[PDB]
Amino acid sequence: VKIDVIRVEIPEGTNVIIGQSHFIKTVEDLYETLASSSPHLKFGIAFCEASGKRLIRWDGNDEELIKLAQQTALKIGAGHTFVIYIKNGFPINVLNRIKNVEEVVRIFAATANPLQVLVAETDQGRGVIGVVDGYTPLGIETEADIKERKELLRKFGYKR
Amino acid sequence: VKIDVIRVEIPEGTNVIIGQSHFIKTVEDLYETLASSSPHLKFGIAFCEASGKRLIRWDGNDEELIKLAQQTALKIGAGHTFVIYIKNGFPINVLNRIKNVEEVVRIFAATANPLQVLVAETDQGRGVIGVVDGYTPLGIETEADIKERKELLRKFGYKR
Amino acid sequence: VKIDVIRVEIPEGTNVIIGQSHFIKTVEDLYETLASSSPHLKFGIAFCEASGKRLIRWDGNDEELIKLAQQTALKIGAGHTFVIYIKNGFPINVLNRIKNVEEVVRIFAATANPLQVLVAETDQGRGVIGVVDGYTPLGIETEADIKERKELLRKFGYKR
Repeated sequence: VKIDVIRVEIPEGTNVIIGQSHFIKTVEDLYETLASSSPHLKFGIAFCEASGKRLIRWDGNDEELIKLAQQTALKIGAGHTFVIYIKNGFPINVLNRIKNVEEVVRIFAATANPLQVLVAETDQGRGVIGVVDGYTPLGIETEADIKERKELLRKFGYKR
Repeated sequence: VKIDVIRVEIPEGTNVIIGQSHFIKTVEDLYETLASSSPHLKFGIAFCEASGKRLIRWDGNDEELIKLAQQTALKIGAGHTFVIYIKNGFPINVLNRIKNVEEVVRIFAATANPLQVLVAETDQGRGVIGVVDGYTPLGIETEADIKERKELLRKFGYKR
Repeated sequence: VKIDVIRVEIPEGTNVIIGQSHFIKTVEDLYETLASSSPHLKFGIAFCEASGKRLIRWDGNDEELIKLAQQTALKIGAGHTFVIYIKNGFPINVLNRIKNVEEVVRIFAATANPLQVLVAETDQGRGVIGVVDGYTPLGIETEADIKERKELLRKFGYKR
């Protein structure tokens, strides 16, 4: 089987979340859970209908993010894949909501780092076999590094 | 590393859910959560014990669905893989219950579309690297399309 | 694309849990949920920071398990991969907690069986495409086998 490496565009200030789902109700459910997560979250959603007209189904409240979602979904081109781009918010704000959508099967990635999606192609179609999120590890953090990452979260206001 | 493309049989009227789990308790836990999801759901469960006797463990309340699960589990042949076939009900009815089963590690697919499971084989055994769920996208839906899918969900009573 | 077969070391009496996450807060959150899951659970955590200094971030309450986690994370070498080793406890005790951590994207495996992590190589770095958990199935269990596994769970005390 052939394996393609797909580069996912991630404009500055955005985060992308890519996963797998089923049933066209995926779109409205994702739209709804994201809209009720915060009044200021900006998002775009794309879902690959795997049968029938096989159309990229979409929705959201930000056209720029919607178009980015449609593009990435097309590049991947794997049936039942869904893509979400968000701005003015972070993946941790909505990751659990997404995992909890009844249509959602799994999530492949949630990141803002350079991202590649690995796609296998067969005689039937395309399927996601994984992703390359960011770079490989260079070393083990020290006590000084630990102190620094702890101060970071406290500075951002995530932890006390 | 060799890669095999496994064809999953999905008879008309049924849906298949394939994932990964651990521990023998997987079977009874899956049986229990499906049984208490509805008094009319019909289901069959297969689990690939990956050590000891390495036997396909199974249960369910429908003989034919059990056989389908057994067959598909054998064809994938990857340790700790679980397969569920359901009828007279849909994946969205039980997908969240399955995600919440303490043994379940992840889910690979939930669909009724033609499905292929991608299996990598090594010196040790077999592992699932992904699936080809349905077909590739043929375009982007229009406003007209959007209006129709909305009516679709309302006609079937999923949304108002 | 090149696929590496990475052997994961699993000391006796321990279980390894490998997944994918995002954001440094992953370490603090995993540590916390494991710490508040049981007063006797022993654990080690490693997270592959995929940007900046690209350091293996870690924490835990058992130096041995921590080192194992760091080593395994390095061996896999895929950005944003997290590795957890637990002792004096079982995966079913904490698998749901891990799935519910807002940073966690997905889980690749939770087991004590011989484990191989399949890693895809690209010009950007490494990514996990799957795992080989244990061995392939040898056959289908019988009615007698079903009675035995049911009795086994009663003996352990998981079911009545």
